[PDB]
This record gives sequence, C-alpha cells and structure tokens, in this order.
Amino acid sequence: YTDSYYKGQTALHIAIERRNMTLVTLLVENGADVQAAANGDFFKKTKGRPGFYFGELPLSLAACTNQLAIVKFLLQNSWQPADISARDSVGNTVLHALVEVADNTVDNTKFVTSMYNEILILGAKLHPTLKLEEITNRKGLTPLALAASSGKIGVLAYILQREIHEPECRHLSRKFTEWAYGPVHSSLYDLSCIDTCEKNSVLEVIAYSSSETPNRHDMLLVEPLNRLLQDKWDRFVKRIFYFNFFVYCLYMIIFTAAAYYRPVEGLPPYKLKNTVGDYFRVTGEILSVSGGVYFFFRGIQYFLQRRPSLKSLFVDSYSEILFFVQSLFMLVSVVLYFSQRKEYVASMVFSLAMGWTNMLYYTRGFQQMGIYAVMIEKMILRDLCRFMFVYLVFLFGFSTAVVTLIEDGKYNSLYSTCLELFKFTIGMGDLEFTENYDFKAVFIILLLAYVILTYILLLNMLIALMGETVNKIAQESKNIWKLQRAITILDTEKSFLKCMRKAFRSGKLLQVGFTPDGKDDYRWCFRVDEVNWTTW
Amino acid sequence: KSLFVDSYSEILFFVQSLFMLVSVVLYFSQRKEYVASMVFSLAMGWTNMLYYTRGFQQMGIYAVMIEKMILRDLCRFMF
Amino acid sequence: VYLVFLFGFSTAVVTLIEDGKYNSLYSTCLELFKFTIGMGDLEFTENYDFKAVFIILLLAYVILTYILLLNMLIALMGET
Amino acid sequence: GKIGVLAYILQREIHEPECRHLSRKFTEWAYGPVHSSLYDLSCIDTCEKNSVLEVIAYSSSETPNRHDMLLVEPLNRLLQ
Ligand SMILES: C=C(C)[C@]12C[C@@H](C)[C@@]34O[C@](Cc5ccccc5)(O[C@@H]1[C@@H]3C=C(COC(=O)Cc1ccc(O)c(OC)c1)C[C@]1(O)C(=O)C(C)=C[C@@H]41)O2
Ligand SMILES: CCCCCCCCCCCCC(=O)O[C@@H](COC(=O)CCC)COP(=O)(O)O[C@H]1[C@H](O)[C@@H](O)[C@@H](O)[C@@H](O)[C@@H]1O
Repeated sequence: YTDSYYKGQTALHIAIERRNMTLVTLLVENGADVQAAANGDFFKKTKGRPGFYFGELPLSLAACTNQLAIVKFLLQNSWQPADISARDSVGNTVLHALVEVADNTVDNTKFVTSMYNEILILGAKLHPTLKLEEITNRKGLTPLALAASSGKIGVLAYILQREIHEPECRHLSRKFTEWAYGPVHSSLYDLSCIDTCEKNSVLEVIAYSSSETPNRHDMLLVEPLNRLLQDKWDRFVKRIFYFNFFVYCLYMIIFTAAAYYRPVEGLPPYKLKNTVGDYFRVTGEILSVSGGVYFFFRGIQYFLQRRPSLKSLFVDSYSEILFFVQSLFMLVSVVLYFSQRKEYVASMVFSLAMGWTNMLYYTRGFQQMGIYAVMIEKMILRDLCRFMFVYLVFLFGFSTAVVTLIEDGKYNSLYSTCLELFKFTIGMGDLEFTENYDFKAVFIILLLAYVILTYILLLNMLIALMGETVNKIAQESKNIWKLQRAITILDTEKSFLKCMRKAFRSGKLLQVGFTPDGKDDYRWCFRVDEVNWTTW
Repeated sequence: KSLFVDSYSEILFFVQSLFMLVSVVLYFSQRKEYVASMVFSLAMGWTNMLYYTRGFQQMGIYAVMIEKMILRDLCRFMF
Repeated sequence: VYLVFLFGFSTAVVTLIEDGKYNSLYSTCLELFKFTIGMGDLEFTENYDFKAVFIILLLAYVILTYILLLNMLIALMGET
Repeated sequence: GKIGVLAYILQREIHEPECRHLSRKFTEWAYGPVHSSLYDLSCIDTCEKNSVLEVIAYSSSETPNRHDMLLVEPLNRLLQ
C-alpha cells in the first residue's frame, strides 16, 4: 500500500494476519521482504483513531498474535531469515512490542510471557553474543524499563523471576538457586537495572510513575522489589529518615518559638534590642527563613525533574505541593516584613499552620499511621469536597432566606447570618438568635428545615459515606504505604549529601561463571532464602 | 400516583414557582406576607441547584444518594 | 493526628492574637479544643487585626478536625 | 421492562446467507484481536412514535427494570 493509512502493508503481513502458514511459507520462498515495515497510520497507537500497533514488522506481528510457528519460521527460514534485533520507527524490537500488547489479563499475559521466553531462547540459539534485553527504543527504554513504566505487572513479574532450566540458556535467567538443603534453599535475584543503572532503574521508573500507570501500587509487591526495599530501609534509610523527621521537628519548634514571641509594635522591620531574648528571636527567624528557602528550592527541583503535565502536577505528589505552599507563605511573609507591612503576620501564621500539618507527611513509613494519613488525603479530595459543595449550597440558600426575612436587626447581613447558621453544624446553633422579624413561624420553619437537611441528614450521611470509602480503600492504602517507602528510599539514596557508596547493596556474587564465552558473570545479586515442604 | 412517587424535581421547581407567584399576588395585594412567601421560594431555589448535579458523574450519584436517604432513612427516623 | 492539628492551629491563632485576654498557648489550645466537644465559641476574641485571617483559620480548623477527623475516626472504628 | 429480550435484540447477529439482513449488529472489519462492530440504531435514536430511549426514559415508573435497561451496550454508548 502507498496510502498513508495502510502504508507498508504487503502480502506477508496479510498472510500472517490470516494465520495461513502455507501462504507465509510461499511468500518468503518467493522473496518477500521479511523486514518490510508496515508504518501506516492504521498500524500506530493513535488513540484518536482506530488501529493496531504491533511494531510494524512481520516477526513482531507473529509474536503479538501467538503464532509461534511463524516466528520460528521467520527467524530460521532458508531464503531470508528475519533480523531478531530489528527496530521499528519508534525503535521498538519484538520484545518491546510484546511488552506493549500486555494488559495484565491471564490469557494475554500467559502467552505474552511464554512468547517472550521463547524469543529469548531462540535469540540465544542464533546470536549468543546478542543481548536483546539491553536494546532501547527511541525513549531509551529497555523491555524491562518499558514494562515497569507502563505498569505491565504480569510481564514484569515474569522477567524479575525468570529462571531457565536448560544448558546454554542458564545465562538468560535472573533468578538462580545457589545452594539447596532439603525444604530450604537460597535463591539469588540478579538486580541489574533494578537497584541502579544509567537512566531507567526499575525502582526509579515505578516510584516516579505519572500516577496513571495501572498497577503502580501493585508492582512493588513483586518479591525481589519488596525485599530489596525492606533491606534498603533497614540498613541505610531508616536511621536517616528518623533523623530527617527529628530535624524537621526541631525546625517547627524553632519556627513556633520565633513566631510566638514576635514584637507587637507597628511598622516592621523591628530594631534589634541588645538583650538575650531578642538575639534568640532573630536567630530563630533566620533559621525559619532558611528552612523556607530550602523547601522552596526543593519544590522547584521536584517540578523540573519530574515535569508533571499540569494534571499529574496536582493529582499526585500532594505532599510536595503542600510543602511548596508552606515555603511560598514563608517567602511572602519575608517580603511583606521587609516591605514595612504588618500583613506579613497574616502570611506567617498560615505557613506555621501548614508546617505543623505537614508533620503528617512523616507518618508514612509507619504501617499503621501512614494508612491513616493516606485515607485523610483521599477523603479530602473526594468526599469532603462533594460534601462541602452540597453543604455550602444549603447553607447559602437558607442564609439568604433568613437574612431576607430579618429586617433592621443586629444580624441583618449575609456574613452574620451565614456564621450563625454555621454554628448549627458545630453543635452551637442558638435557634432563637434574633426576634427582629415578622412571621416567627416562617423563621422557625426555615431553621428547622435547615437543621434537618444539614445537621441530621447530611452529616450522618457523610459519616456513612466515609465508612463506605474506608471499607474500599484499606488495601489500596496498604500498597500506597509501600509505595511511599520506595519513594523515600530512592530520594534518600539519590540525595545522600556525602558521596556514600555503602547504599549499593547485595554484594557482587558470581552467578554461573560460564557466559556464552569462557568469561564469568558477576551481577550484584540479592539473596533470598525460602522454605518449601513439597517437591522434595 | 406517578405524579408523586416519581419526578420530584418537576414538583420542586413547580412549587418554587408557585411560591413566587403567591408572593407576587400578596405583594400587589398590599400584604406584607409576600415576604413569607418569597423567602420560601428563595430557599427552595437554592436547594434546587442540586438538580444540576446530574451531568457530573461524581456529584450526580451524590445527589441521588441524598434523594434516597431522604425518602427512606430520614422519613423513618423523623417519624 | 488530632494533637498535631490542634497544636498547629493553636500556635497559629495565638501568634495572631496580641495583647488579649487569651494571648497564651494554654488558653488558646483549650479554646480550640472546645470545638471538638461541641462548645466552640467561634468568636471568642476580637483582640487582633485581620478578622479574615482569624476566621479563616478557625473555619479551616473546624472543617479539618470536627468534620473530617471525627467522622473518619468513626469510620475507622467501624472497620476495626 | 423485558430487559432480556431487548438485550438480545439490540445486539442480534445472524451468520448465514439470506439472513444477514435481519441482524442488527455487524462486524465491518476485524484485523487482529481488534474489530469494529456496527449497531443498527433503527428506532433507538428516533422513530415514528416509540423510540426505545423515549419509551424507557418516559416509562411510568412501574416498569420493573427501567433503571437497568440503559445498561444495554449500544444504548449506554449512544447516550454518552
Ligand atoms: C489541598 C490544598 C493544597 C490545601 C492546602 C492548604 C491551604 C490547606 O487548605 C486546603 C483547602 C482547605 C482548607 C480547609 C478545609 C478544606 C480544604 O486544603 C489543603 C490544605 C489542607 C490541609 C490538609 O492537611 C494535610 O494535608 C495533612 C497531610 C496529609 C498527607 C500528606 O501526604 C501531607 O503532606 C504534607 C500532608 C492542611 C492545610 O494545609 C493547613 O494546615 C492550612 C492552614 C490550610 C490547609 O488547600
Ligand atoms: C423548604 C425547602 C425544603 C427542601 C426539600 C428538598 C430537599 C432536596 C432538594 C434537592 C433537589 C433535588 C431534586 O430536585 O430532586 C431529587 C431529589 O428529590 C427529593 O429527594 C425530594 C424529596 C422530598 C431527585 O429528583 P428526580 O427528578 O431526579 O426524581 C427521580 C426521577 O427523575 C427518576 O426518573 C427516578 O424515578 C428516581 O427514582 C426519581 O427520584
């Protein structure tokens, strides 16, 4: 085809689609180009149009459709064998395509894992010196990195625990068994491109996901990742986390002390008196502003490094947004302070409040507290927002009714009546707060209707809905806790402030000692003991 | 019977308008009681804003659940 | 969690208040605590400037603690 | 309110010569696992008198499954 929609499609592609082994054999026999790239729009992702992306190549097409016989033929035909390492216009190989077509369903994932395995075996058999799994597409992603980024948990789970029991394919494995006693045996996970690598370490890809990856909560449950994160935590990060928490606590105490003893004279900035208390006060103020600047620049670092696309900028990393807002309030307070405006106080208190509230960020890393904080966040985003919309509609409607009814009274104003009706919500509503009206029956009927709708119905409904929510987000909260542990571990090991290399764990062990050549393979493996009472 | 077991929003908007018209009649009738009518319409008007929560997936469900809570649980409880 | 919130907003409010009857961490802490037991005054002082800031802080505290946290506690106990 | 019968009819597909024209669901193209089907929509969107959507929506509230019938695939996608 020459049209842009089916561009590049030929007889071989059609033969593969129809699953006709005979026609494929004849076409290859007749000199068909096994590398003919079908790169029309119909064979691209292109979400706004129909299509089917399969890597544009006949080998990739056979692999994606669970046609193993055609794959073996295309790789090992006499007339024109296919290039196993060929790449499409995106740079994707067959393995990248197999990652792409994954969707974590049992039937899809089963054959996707099996075909991926078979391709690896064949690639070893035809090209022992070729390392397919290191090839990157135009995005720099290996098949493992692509699977981790796209959330294809099934494929990732297969790869990370890949063990191949046959001669001359042992080196492809990533899970090894070093020694075995009876029910107990000690396995080794490879951890290359998991712990640390050039660009797309799997932990870094998962933790810094865009929050729209399907299974980002579940991917860290995979055995080697969870054990590695726990090891990093216990060995290196736990004490540092506690230290950071302690330092933040000291910072908040200092900020509180500095703000509490602010002077009450007008027109800042204030002349420093030659007395001990004021030297300590100004010192605390300087430390507070310093911390504000620190968190400000960390926030900018976050935004630039992650480049959230204006929706990921808010729906996730809620904590960094809040810390950044605290720093903004601190800096605006500084500007107003040196601007000779009293309004700096109005900024400072907000920062102070935010600071103490942001203490809850450090609840994560405790299994029980972090779930609590996670549920707070999710409730604020969903249920409190919906409730506040409805409640404010009722509040404003009945406030307007009551303030209209009242005439030439103390209240007689939208603010006062809104406040006085709000007092019903907190269990302080007077219910006789004024007599400056006519038609007392109308007044009392309005208040009773408001009370029944808001206090009795809506608040109790809110409690019921929050119960329904927690019943559904308990397990999601558990996985989110694990996710944050992963995130803090990565940030701690990447910042590290001291060029300390002990964070690199698991030790340089020898896996096989016999690569495709005579060399020996050292792969920094991570040891995991297991016990099993079957398969003696 | 279908007039009352279903189509509550039509009832509520119609009743609001009835309160408004009664307010007009009282207003030109030289009775201060028009205020008593007007405020009721005003209150109902704002609550009828919830009618428009349909067309939003998140809020529409919430409005439906409020409707069902009123019709079942609040009615039983208030009795 | 509640004590974190209470202390944070008490510190903010007592910072905002100046040369008033309350003007002290203990009294303001107690006064904000009164909201939890359904006795919060919500206009317990005028010894400040920036009425908008003070009332905003009190409303935010009320919503965060009284509305969200207590009902959330009920939900968590129900799960337990 | 006979949801089962309606659910059958609206996605009815007949695979034989001289009875294709009775079908209301068609498959235009099917490439790999992906295939583009077509729903007939005669007298669902608009009809002489009793369009299916009009009948369901303006039902008398005593129909059994009036809430559930819009879960039938072509209707839900059409309404969206
Ligand atoms: C979500 C946005 C960014 C938000 C930021 C500020 C302005 C905030 O007001 C809100 C608006 C608001 C205020 C009061 C009631 C409802 C909503 O809610 C939060 C935000 C509301 C919060 C919620 O408290 C928390 O987020 C604790 C927390 C939970 C999980 C986290 O990962 C976390 O990271 C630090 C912090 C506290 C305030 O920051 C706060 O203490 C002050 C004085 C106002 C609250 O805006
Ligand atoms: C003095 C002031 C008092 C205010 C009193 C009123 C408070 C609520 C006001 C909120 C307004 C919402 C609204 O306008 O109506 C809502 C809520 O109704 C009520 O709860 C009134 C309680 C009486 C649902 O109305 P809806 O039109 O969707 O009815 C549905 C049909 O359409 C649909 O086909 C189904 O058959 C479905 O079973 C039907 O329900």
